[PDB]
Amino acid sequence: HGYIKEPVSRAYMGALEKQTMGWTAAAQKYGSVIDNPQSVEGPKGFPAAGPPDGRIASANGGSGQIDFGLDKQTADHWVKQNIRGGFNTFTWHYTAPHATSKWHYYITKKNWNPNKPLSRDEFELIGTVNHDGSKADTNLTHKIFVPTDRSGYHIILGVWDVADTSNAFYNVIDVNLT
Ligand SMILES: [Cu+]
Repeated sequence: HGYIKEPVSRAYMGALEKQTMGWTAAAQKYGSVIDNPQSVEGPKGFPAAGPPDGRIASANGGSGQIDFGLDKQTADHWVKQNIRGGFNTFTWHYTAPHATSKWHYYITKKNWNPNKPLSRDEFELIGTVNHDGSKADTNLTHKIFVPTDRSGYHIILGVWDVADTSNAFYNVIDVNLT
């Protein structure tokens, strides 16, 4: 269990807005993840397996831990944060830093549609971080190259695969590129 804390994942942004907008208004926007941003947990094996299209952002309800609120997708729904193309760091906060096989990061394609449910074929792999099966917190922060050939609203997906179970954690990040 854990989430991407910098940049702010959509799930963590939910937890943050619980504090500013209050429980009901935040949950109306994000669903029940606001209480448990660390629990966006689904099957591993992405992209050939894993959570189905339209259920990527919620990891198909976090294996029962959250609802499907994160799966909403419009151009205007989510809070974007600015990020510059090029090398960036992605830091996870772990409530339970399980043994880890890898992390893998994807970005939306130049021509993606921000008003449709997220699908695999809208993402491209941008970096993979191999791990030796030790705990996740032996490598908290990853340096990933974000493509420099696209701008505006994009989604970075980070995926954390657990070494010793069939699970992974899926955190989408809403960004305004350059
Ligand atoms: Cu966990």
